[PDB]
Amino acid sequence: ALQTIINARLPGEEGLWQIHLQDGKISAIDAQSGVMPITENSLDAEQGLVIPPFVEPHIHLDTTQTAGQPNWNQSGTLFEGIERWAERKALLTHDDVKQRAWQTLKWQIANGIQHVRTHVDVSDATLTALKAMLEVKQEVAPWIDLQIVAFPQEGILSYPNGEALLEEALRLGADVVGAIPHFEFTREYGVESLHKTFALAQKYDRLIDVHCDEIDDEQSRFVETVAALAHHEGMGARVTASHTTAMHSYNGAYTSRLFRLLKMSGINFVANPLVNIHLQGRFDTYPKRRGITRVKEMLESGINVCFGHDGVFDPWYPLGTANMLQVLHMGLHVCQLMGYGQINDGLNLITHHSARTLNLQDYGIAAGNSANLIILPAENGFDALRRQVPVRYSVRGGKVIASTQPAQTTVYLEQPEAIDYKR
Amino acid sequence: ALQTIINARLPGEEGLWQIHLQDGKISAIDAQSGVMPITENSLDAEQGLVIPPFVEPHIHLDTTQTAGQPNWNQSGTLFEGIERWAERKALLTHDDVKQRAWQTLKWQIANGIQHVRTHVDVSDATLTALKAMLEVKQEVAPWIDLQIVAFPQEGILSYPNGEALLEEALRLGADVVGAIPHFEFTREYGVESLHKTFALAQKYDRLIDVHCDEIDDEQSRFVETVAALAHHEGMGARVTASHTTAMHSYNGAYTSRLFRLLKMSGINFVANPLVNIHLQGRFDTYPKRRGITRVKEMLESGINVCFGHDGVFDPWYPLGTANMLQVLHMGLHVCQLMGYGQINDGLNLITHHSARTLNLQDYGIAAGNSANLIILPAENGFDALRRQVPVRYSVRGGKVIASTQPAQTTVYLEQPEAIDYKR
Ligand SMILES: [Fe+3]
Ligand SMILES: [Fe+3]
Ligand SMILES: [Mg+2]
Ligand SMILES: [Mg+2]
Repeated sequence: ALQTIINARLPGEEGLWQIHLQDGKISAIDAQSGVMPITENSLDAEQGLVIPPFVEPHIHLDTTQTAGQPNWNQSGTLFEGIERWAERKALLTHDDVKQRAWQTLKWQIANGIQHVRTHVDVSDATLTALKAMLEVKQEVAPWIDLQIVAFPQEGILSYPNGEALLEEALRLGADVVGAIPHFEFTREYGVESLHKTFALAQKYDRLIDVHCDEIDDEQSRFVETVAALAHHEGMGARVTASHTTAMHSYNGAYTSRLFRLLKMSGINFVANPLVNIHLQGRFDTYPKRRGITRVKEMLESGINVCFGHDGVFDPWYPLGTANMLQVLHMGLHVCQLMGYGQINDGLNLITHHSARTLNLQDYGIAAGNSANLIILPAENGFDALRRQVPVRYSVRGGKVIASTQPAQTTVYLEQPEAIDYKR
Repeated sequence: ALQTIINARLPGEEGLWQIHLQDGKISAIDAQSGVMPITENSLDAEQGLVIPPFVEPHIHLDTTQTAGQPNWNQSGTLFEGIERWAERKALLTHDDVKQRAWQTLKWQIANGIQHVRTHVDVSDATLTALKAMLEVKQEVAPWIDLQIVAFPQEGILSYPNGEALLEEALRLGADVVGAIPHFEFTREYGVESLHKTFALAQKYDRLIDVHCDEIDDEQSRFVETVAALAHHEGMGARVTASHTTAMHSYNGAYTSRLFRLLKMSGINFVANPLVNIHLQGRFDTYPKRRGITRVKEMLESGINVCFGHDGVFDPWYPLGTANMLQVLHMGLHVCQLMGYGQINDGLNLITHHSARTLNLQDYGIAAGNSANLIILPAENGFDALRRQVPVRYSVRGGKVIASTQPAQTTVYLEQPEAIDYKR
């Protein structure tokens, strides 16, 4: 079994490092003064970057892989997506959900993602997708720690037996309580739904992840209730507000007042760049707003924010290969986090910040932690992002669970020349 | 002792007037048909303007005189002001509060101000500034009638034991119950805080003065709850909404609907021109809004509105000499109350309207009232405002408590010439 990871670069650290492994855990981390020779039981990072696993804090594995079945969304609109999904009703079965979820999960494993939080629609009396996902969670456990959010897609108070179904999902094992206040019939139902969500989270000792203010409505401010209730219960770490795209449209004065509460509350924020740029701003003509939450300001204020892919190859987001560096690339551009350091530190948005969002207790390259880490064939975060590098090796429990042999490009000039896109 | 004030001009009245004094009160007011000779026991207004004392309806004596201690606010922003104030923590003691409050109070006495309403931060378990201010109130009583507002700066529901501390402040003697709904974590806490504020005011029979909607947020409408609760309890006269700067950003239709309630409720409004122009509009780039409440429209509608200085020589407002004519000057310009009559009637904003805001029962040049009055070396309100004249004499209880010998300016042309800035 692997005993050491050598010649590793670490974000924010100078030089090369050696990571000693023992019994599936990291036993020690020592600096090197030069390049170490490879040997049996040693995985050579070859001066590449070693980081804890990529994390997917927000994805919908119950709808993934269905784009084009039976028809494609030609307009690319949310409205048509709903219609196209409805046309696939007959195919939505236990086995179908498991098959599609597993397909995307395999892409995630290949992409060095070892932690995934999937929302699952529980506005379904049969709870078909949930029962399927609970089995998938057990099956994929050796490679990915999957969290399931009981997501009341049609509302808690605005859907028949919505609250009862949400609680049933928790009784069946869902890890996180979801909500969607801006989709409830009224602002009052929205606020009330959050009180019910928090009550359930405290009753069952579960995390919370709200689809919060995902709308270009400057009056959608459910985020303040999410943060206030978290602060009141002293449970910020266990709470997440997903999307908050409405924040992109708030006036600056309210946002400034709100930020004090956001920081004090300690709650987490998830932005989903690929989907947000696609679905937001659809009611604008020109100019058209970007519609992503205030990521840059959150980072400047020390508020934990991270990036999710949200949808993969489905009616609402037709693209994706479940690649976090791709999600990061889009987020850095749309959020204008384009300074060298901002780009280089970008990896935090798809690693450490996301681990905090999932309230992970065993994450990071540190002595005592499980030997879960990935190797990127790049010098630093900037380089990894610029070249959209694959994951050379993914290690879990001290064992390699995925590897990618990089593409080899050659140009035939007066003589053949290898091209690696580095200067 | 003084028996008469002669050769006095009165706002809105033609000619000269004689004000007879007896036992510290105004015994009678008679018109003169010409200039009266001076004599023993007569204070000659010298055809200057005589008015009841200037009033300071909104100031923070607990933070006054601290600008630059230990460091100056270089950016001039609210944010830096908070940081600079926090750096002076070690100096905030009982004696320190009394010393600074007294320094500004002396400037106010010199400026003909005999009525002052100071807010005092009660979001402090030790209530240090409040205990100090209660002593100052007793000490300054011979010269100024000081009202103390128990101001829960950090919120009532959003601060630990906020409500208990607010009530404790009232039990200790605070004259007015304060609140700050737009600073509470949520809109719901904001509305609830007002119900609690009104309940306390009725329980202890105290006045109310809310820091209301002091934010450039078109959705901050706590003023409608303040007015509605006042109307419901039939206590408009005892209620004041300070700032309401958000009203500067409301759409006209809502404002028109709101105004009906504001008038019916009978509540008072305080605008703080010097601070509002400085702190509002800070989240705008260009164009930049003025951010003062709808003073002109309130006056046109018969809604009582007046001006306060708010801050004097502190981290949030670095300037000031506690001069009400200076506050008025700024307000007339920013509110565009620049017509001759609007400027001339401006004195009402710093005298009678402010007296109503403080619910004063002994104010005005009228027989039976205490002999509290000031003399301005000017022909009328317009002249006093244009030339920013000092208070020649301040009389309280029929005794002179302050006097200013005017500056003397001379230009040396072919011959020396006295300049008084009059045409
Ligand atoms: Fe989602
Ligand atoms: Fe104030
Ligand atoms: Mg979605
Ligand atoms: Mg203030």
